[PDB]
Amino acid sequence: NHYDLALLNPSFDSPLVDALTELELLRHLRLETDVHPLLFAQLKSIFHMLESLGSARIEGNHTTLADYVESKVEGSTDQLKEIGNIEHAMNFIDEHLHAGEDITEYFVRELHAMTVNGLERGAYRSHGVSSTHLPPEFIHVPAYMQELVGFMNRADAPKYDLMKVALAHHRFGWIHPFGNGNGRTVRLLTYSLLIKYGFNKSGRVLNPTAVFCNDRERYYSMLAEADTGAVEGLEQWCLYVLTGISAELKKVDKLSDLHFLNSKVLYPALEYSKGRGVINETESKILKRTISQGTVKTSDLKEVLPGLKPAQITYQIGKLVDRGLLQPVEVGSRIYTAGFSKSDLMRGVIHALRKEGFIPD
Amino acid sequence: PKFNHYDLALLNPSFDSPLVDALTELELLRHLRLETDVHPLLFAQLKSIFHMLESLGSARIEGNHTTLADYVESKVEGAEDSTDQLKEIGNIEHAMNFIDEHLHAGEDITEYFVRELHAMTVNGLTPGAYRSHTHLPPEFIHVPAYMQELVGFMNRADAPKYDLMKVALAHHRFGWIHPFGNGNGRTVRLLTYSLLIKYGFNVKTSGRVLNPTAVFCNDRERYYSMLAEADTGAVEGLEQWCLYVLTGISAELKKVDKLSDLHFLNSKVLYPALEYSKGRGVINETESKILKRTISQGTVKTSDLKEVLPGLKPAQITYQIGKLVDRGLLQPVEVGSRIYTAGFSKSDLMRGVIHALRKEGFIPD
Repeated sequence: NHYDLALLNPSFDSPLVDALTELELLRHLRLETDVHPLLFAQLKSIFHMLESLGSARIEGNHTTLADYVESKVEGSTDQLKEIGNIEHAMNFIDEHLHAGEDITEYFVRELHAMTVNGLERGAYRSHGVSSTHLPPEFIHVPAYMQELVGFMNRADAPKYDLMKVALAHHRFGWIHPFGNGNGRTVRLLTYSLLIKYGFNKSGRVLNPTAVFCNDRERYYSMLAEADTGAVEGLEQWCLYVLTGISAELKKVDKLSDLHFLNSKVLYPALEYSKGRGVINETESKILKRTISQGTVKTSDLKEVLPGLKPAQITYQIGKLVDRGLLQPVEVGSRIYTAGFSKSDLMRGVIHALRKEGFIPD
Repeated sequence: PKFNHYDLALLNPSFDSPLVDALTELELLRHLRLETDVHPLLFAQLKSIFHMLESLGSARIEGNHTTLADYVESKVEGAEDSTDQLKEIGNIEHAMNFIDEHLHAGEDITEYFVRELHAMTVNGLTPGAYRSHTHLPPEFIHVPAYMQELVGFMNRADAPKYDLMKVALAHHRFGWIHPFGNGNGRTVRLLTYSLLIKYGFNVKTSGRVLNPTAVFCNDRERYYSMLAEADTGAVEGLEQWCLYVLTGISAELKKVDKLSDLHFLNSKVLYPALEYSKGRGVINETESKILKRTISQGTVKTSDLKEVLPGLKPAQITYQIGKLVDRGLLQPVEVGSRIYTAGFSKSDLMRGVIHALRKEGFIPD
């Protein structure tokens, strides 16, 4: 323990306490949303894709949003699989914590195993360091991992939950537990800690990478100050992380407002899609009704398409479902919602999300 | 008894302290933007009812013996405050409305403001003038410099995290100074209500009542025990006084913020208060239907009950409204307007509201 892993204790006059209470406001926020949960579910799928892209690109991945979206909608390369690996790792974190299970040391192992060989067929490093910090000896690593896992799972006061997310993030990289994939794994572990401590009481997307994708140079420069183990360096790291998380939830919480989502994302997405000839005006009219009402039936469009014969309206619904633009709410249901996550409307949504300032590149 | 000097300053506890817990606990509620369906004009009537309770509570602490039933009977019926005791509660209630009308968030609390709080407190019973003359209060020659120091402390642009601690610190130092001859207890409660308004507890909420006397009125020996612990001036005794005040304020905010829910307020307070007047044969059938609409809608105009009273012409509706305005059950929104609200603070409905408030646990006695 060049430095013992312990909780911090700033004075009330410190800016660290300022950021801690700030981020505790957004955790206890009792404001629910008016967005349909079936539309938010597709928004969460899109932002899982954005995080997987961002995390891999931090490690020098060359794939872009166009190439990844193209490989997902319709239609293999090695740089693509590294990214789908992270996407499977986020669904796993979601399902695992939703099933009621906890962040155990083996769960962190399964987290690392998927990040490197997603959905295929874990152990710590048996070698050593390849800055001004020396990763500990490979025989010390299991002890550090056990010391860290027990640290995050201690029943400390919920006021310490967000300081824990910061301390665990640096301590993980300070240990360097695995051979490769530490950067991708520590970001997935931060995501699970964010979900565990209560940021998803189902109307907010969490983008931890967007905090570190912002500056990158400050990210690693703050890690160096924390490597010392001195109180000043660790406090400066927790301030960088917690304020970065605060600024991120500031942005994503706008998508919780139904007016902001419809007017600045969903409705422009169709206008983009219609401008590009992806949908005609009859398909735009039907899809506009879907975002308004949440869902739609064929028997609902008798008045929104009054010049169309009833058989023509039924043909239009079948065309939309086969293309995935409309998707059924339940297996075998004839009640449909918009298809934003797996259809060509995803490009229009990414376009609106890009212009509204949610997507770097 | 002896006067020991003690420096007025902000505390600085560590993150692991219980005081930081209460400080952040209160900061959740100072910044909770509770969206309400309650009409602001309707809430204005409930505002003065809670002014009634604090004024009676602040007066009863300092020896006033009039009961809640006696005070209600002086407002609804009769007219004014003939007894000097009655005037003691009426002075506070008037000063309560003054702070509401003349002090807003962020605005500065001047030394003349605190002096006017004292002048209204003892008006008709030296007013707005300092002492000319356990813990001994400082000599009267030092009171002016101590009050100028306290006002600059309350008005200093210190970080908004310090606002809630400033409420507790200023409350203790004021009584520790004892700047006036009489009415110091009545005044410091008015100053605490002023500080809560200045530090922005009425901004983001259309309807939130704050009863600071209710913190120090549930107990009393504890209120004085925690003050005597703080008169020492030690850092321990001050943090414990702040801890007692902050938790007590947040605990009262928890009880009172339910009244911002229109369904809870209507079902548990306002609609029962209606049937209480109906049960005593104060209102009749049509009058109850009218007042039911005003409660659900917030206000009412004669054209707003064409389908509530279909057999009546608009001129007959107006006669029915005038009967309710004569008895104070309906009140014009402002002078000379033909829009009305339920008179919960002037009519028989005040009695029903107090009963419902007692049943739901807002009034001790």
